[PDB]
Amino acid sequence: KVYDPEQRKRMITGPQWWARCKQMNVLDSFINYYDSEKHAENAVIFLHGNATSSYLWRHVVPHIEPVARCIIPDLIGMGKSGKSGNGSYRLLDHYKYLTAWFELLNLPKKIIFVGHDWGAALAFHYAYEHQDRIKAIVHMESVVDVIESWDEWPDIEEDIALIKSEEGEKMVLENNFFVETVLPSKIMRKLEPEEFAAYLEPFKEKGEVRRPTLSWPREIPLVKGGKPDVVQIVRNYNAYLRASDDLPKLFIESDPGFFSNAIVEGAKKFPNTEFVKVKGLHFLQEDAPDEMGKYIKSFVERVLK
Repeated sequence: KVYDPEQRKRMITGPQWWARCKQMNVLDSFINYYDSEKHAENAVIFLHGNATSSYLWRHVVPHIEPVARCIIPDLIGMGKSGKSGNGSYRLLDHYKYLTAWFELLNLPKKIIFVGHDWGAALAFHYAYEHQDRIKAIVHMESVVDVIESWDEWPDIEEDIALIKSEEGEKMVLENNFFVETVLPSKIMRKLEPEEFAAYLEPFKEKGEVRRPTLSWPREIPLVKGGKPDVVQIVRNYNAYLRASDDLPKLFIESDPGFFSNAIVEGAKKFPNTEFVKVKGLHFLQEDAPDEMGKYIKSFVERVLK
């Protein structure tokens, strides 16, 4: 892992990105977000997932802004957003706040979603419960289905067992496992110090402020061992999507990826999926942002014509 030579030239630091955001109160808290505003007959909502924030998409978004309004939130208790009122950050806690925030955005009827990780989960579940509000869905390293077996997955079974135990609190709240260990480990390049600090910033202090990054993984839809409600949520939106022939989709494969191999075949069962591949591990936006924006822009444009 080395620095890209020309990366400092173009680096957007967290504060430079925070300066380009705005806030909006949502129920009893608030949501920090980026919004390109223009071309609002359409909207593309970019959803980060665990460990990260809207900052993740900062070099991806410029490619698509020309063709459509882009909107990128910091998920509740992440990035520079407000905390959850009850201090709980499960998927449906996240859905609650996000759905409430959409109401305030002046979105079109048909929305374009772009999701990564649990951002994809959130996307897929909004789709399921608003099947008349979706124009297209792009996903990557996503929670496509429940899990029956670890076979095609990277060796994280024991990491997951541990996270589900009382050990997870030590990993994440004391030791910040997802920012300090998983994050840099799952980018091919090395992040600029300023870039890594903008990911740390939210979760710089020890303890409970780090909760969101521990809660997400505990949602994991394992048939044997998972929370049965999230297992139902996923299973439900998985069947919907399997049947969703007239819903144009895009899958961005990550190569070698982190669990792109695990989920690709699940992705294949969603009809109307265009398949592209880029270089990366789990957090591909930091290894192929432009290849990524290009593929996305192309897709969005084909889906508006």
